Amino acid sequence: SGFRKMAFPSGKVEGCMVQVTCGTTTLNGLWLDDVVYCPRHVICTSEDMLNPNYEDLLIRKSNHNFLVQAGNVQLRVIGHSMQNCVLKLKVDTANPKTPKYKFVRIQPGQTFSVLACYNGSPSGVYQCAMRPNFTIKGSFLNGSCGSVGFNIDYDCVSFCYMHHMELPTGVHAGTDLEGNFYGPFVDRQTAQAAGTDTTITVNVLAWLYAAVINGDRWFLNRFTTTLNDFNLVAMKYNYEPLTQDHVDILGPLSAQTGIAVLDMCASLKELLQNGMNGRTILGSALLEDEFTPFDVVRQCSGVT
Amino acid sequence: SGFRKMAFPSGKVEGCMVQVTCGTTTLNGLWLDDVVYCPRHVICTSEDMLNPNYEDLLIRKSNHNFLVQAGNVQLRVIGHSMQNCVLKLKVDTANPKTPKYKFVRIQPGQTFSVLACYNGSPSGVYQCAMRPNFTIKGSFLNGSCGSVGFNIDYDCVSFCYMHHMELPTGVHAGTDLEGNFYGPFVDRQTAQAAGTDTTITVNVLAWLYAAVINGDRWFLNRFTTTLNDFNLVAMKYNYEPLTQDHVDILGPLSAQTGIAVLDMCASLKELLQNGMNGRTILGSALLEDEFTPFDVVRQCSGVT
Ligand SMILES: CN(Cc1ccc(Cl)c(Cl)c1)c1ccc(S(N)(=O)=O)cn1
Ligand SMILES: CN(Cc1ccc(Cl)c(Cl)c1)c1ccc(S(N)(=O)=O)cn1
Repeated sequence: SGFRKMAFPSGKVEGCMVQVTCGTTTLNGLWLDDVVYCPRHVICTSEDMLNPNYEDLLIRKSNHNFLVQAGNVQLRVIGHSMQNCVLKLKVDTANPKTPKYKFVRIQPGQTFSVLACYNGSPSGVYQCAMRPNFTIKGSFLNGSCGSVGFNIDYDCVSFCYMHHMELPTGVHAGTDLEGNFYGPFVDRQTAQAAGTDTTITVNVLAWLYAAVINGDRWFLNRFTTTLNDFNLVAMKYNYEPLTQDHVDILGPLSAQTGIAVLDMCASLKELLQNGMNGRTILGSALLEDEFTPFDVVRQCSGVT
Repeated sequence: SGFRKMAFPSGKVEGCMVQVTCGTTTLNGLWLDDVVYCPRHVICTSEDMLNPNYEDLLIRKSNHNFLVQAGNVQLRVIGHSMQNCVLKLKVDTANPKTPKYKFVRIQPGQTFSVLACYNGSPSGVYQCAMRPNFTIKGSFLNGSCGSVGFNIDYDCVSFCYMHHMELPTGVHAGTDLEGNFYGPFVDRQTAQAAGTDTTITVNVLAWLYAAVINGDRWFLNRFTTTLNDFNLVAMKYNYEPLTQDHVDILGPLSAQTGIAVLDMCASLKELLQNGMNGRTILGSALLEDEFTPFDVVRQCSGVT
């Protein structure tokens, strides 16, 4: 028992992290097979980042201008291409540590692990969620660009995020591994305000189920509600609307705890309306929304 | 910027995790060089765990009774010995993935990463603290015993914890890699109540410094205090007494933010007395105590 914000074991991804330098910009790349994926802004200088013309900047760059270092061994770059906001550097050596992998684009409210890296070297691993406004709340210093987000299903790493920037507001934006930004963000040093950071209702409900399953029961009440009634309260509190699809996804946890999803919604409704009154749930004084229903089942069932 | 509860990258430790089976008990072992370390309770059956005589139980066990599996390959056990509460299984093969490593016994308030494992296979990684009552608040299901806690300094893994049990109260107890329990706990299914789970003051202060450094400034006040005055309030709130050693340890963060340690203590004092008033610090509604001053500097400086 006990419930922790758990990341995937990072080893399979550690074995893919390299350093990419172009001129005076160093950041991280992802080495899978004979391709290194990195943010295209690696080609950008100081004055370039205000309104960079990536096509024009890239013309001035040859394969030999991209310095790719794996540990303390240099990889030979035999090709480069820009796909959306990422560069693909073809190297002459397949990464011998390439895991089974996929590139997935995740939906807002889905969670993933980040392996924060500097100079192609891992600093730490943490779990976060794609926010409903398509930001993530990360831990990224200068040099962390090209750090990746991922999920693992047994031995298959699904890469879903590559870090590109911290926005003016101290929140983070990046791309899938096809180089498409999540949300409306662009790889340019400009005004980029995020939308409302709404709470991922279905995740809160999952986490309340985790709380029940690990003994924190105090917030269970005598009430029920309907989706429509609950959603009136969700709206008021900047919670994502709950859909029948979310109810279906919570079916497993509903079954286990024998608590109907709508009864848990009524518990969440009272918590929203009444607050915690100085009490805690799974060591938190706020309602946690970076566990998916799948995460709660995975952690409660001990999948490896 | 941004501040996350970050674990060490787990790869170096993933490469050390094996499965140990004795009779009908399966749990995890740590394979370093030609030794596998695992909880001694691996030899215990259903009725054994109420008051096991480990010396007597171990007499009935031979090397061939300890089944050690690394991935899906069996290791040959050429010796076994009990050291305190761990078994050391000598195998005929050095772990080719053995990292540089040390065994350290940590002090309460020190943090470490856990790699939660089942059947010698990694499920997830998370950061926790040795509590002042020598428990940890983990995420451990049946089969997770022998999962380890560790810190990394560059390429050296310092192993500090091996999981042995969840106590009646839903909190966790284990040993250093010499097999000595943290705190008064024993590897026996008996009444084992934990002491007061006090808050790690020096860690809270570190985390308030992290908050300032990443822009959450609202709790900074016009006041100062003394260690003695602060400690009167700490006592009242089940916070660990703050010592001059803790002040010295916070010197780096004091310097950076230009906020004196005693001024930050006065901020913490008001937060204790007044509460958060529904506000948050680094996305938390309670004062976080599982970051050490060293952790805050490491994360804020991007050590790999
Ligand atoms: C935190 N960070 C790096 C940084 C900033 C200031 C200093 Cl003093 C240092 Cl050492 C490093 C950035 C960099 C660009 C942007 S942006 N896209 O809004 O211009 C935001 N954040
Ligand atoms: C949570 N856990 C395993 C468990 C418990 C009950 C069930 Cl239903 C299942 Cl599936 C698994 C244990 C096991 C022993 C103890 S102790 N040392 O206090 O007796 C505490 N917790």
